[PDB]
Amino acid sequence: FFTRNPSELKGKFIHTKLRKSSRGFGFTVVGGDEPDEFLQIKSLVLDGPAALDGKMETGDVIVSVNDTCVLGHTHAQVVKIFQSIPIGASVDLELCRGYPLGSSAYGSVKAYTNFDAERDALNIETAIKTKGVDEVTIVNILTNRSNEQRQDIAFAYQRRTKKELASALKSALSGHLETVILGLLKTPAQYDASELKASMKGLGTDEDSLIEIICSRTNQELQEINRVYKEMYKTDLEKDIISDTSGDFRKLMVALAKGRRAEDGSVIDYELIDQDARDLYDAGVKRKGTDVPKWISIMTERSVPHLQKVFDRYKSYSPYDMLESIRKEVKGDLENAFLNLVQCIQNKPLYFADRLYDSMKGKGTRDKVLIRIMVSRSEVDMLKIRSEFKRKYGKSLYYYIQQDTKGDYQKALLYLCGGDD
Ligand SMILES: [Ca+2]
Ligand SMILES: [Ca+2]
Ligand SMILES: [Ca+2]
Ligand SMILES: [Ca+2]
Ligand SMILES: [Ca+2]
Repeated sequence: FFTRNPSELKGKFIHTKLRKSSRGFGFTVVGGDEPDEFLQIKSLVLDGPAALDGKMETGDVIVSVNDTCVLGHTHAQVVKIFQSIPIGASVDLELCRGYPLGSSAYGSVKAYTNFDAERDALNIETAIKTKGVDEVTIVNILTNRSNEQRQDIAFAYQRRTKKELASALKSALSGHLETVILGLLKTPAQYDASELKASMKGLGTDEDSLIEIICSRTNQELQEINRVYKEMYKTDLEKDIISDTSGDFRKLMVALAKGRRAEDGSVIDYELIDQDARDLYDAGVKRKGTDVPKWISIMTERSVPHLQKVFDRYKSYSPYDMLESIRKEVKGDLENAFLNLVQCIQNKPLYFADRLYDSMKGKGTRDKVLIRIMVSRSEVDMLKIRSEFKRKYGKSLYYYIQQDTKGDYQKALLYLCGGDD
């Protein structure tokens, strides 16, 4: 939720006066790198003038600076206002508290307020070394902390025990719960990198997990995955994909994994929307056979908002929509990969909603899929996923998880879900 009107903000307003000392005002701001996004306080230098006043907290939307509304201004515009303020001069700040964090706007796992890593690290050490292992404590803490906070915990635990938190939990847990907790301990790039490497272990590759991660990850995410993957496994992600795929499926996976999709522009390119739609039709349903490289080219290179509009314009040319046309034109891992891709382009939270429903709908559970989605989307769009799930399937994601899983495993997943609908 965004609004550049102070008359449409719901939270509480806070007036504050700060003098810029030698180390700046003493706080870090975040947000504003988008068209419509707030500007919230990230961190406060506890020895700076910002933390001295005590009336500014993390998560406060900056409504105005020096009698000028900065709601809707970019990140570089309000940063130049505070830097032009010389040393010793005053700045006036109207803030607004009651909004989340922008980044984790639609996540289910939010940052824990009174965070104390040293207390968490001890409580987890006490849980580990309790006779019979206190799994409930380990689950209650780690699933109610942000991934950033779990990194501080693993650091504190290592300083205290001289042992890695991941190693200690590996030797204390087992089964599905172990997989959940160890996944939650990795950074998003680390977790995705490890999931990708696991999907390519052995001769037979898990094409379903490779497709899920490569198709759903963004340019920024894929950039970091590629960096961390070579860090961990001493090889480029691209080469491992080349080695474990072939044909057009390899072409599609290598192109997506580059994370070089065009970024969403400021102008809608209607002539190109229509030409790309026409090109997708001529290359498949219109003709005998399929021009797969043309599909791969358009669907990996255009920005997501662009491709959403070409798929609707594609309906003007083809009697089948893009999903139907994929099934009609192509088969196998290529078909699966295309289907997953344009699902992620049209509606990604719905795409995960269906993946979660598919993992639970039948006999047993596809735990590897369920766990990976609950872990990797808990701080991204879990709230949107839960909305699409409830709207389509009539009951909540929480309800299905509760039926399909049991034990501390279930409790961990339910925490990552974040509540009923
Ligand atoms: Ca136990
Ligand atoms: Ca073990
Ligand atoms: Ca393999
Ligand atoms: Ca055909
Ligand atoms: Ca089931």
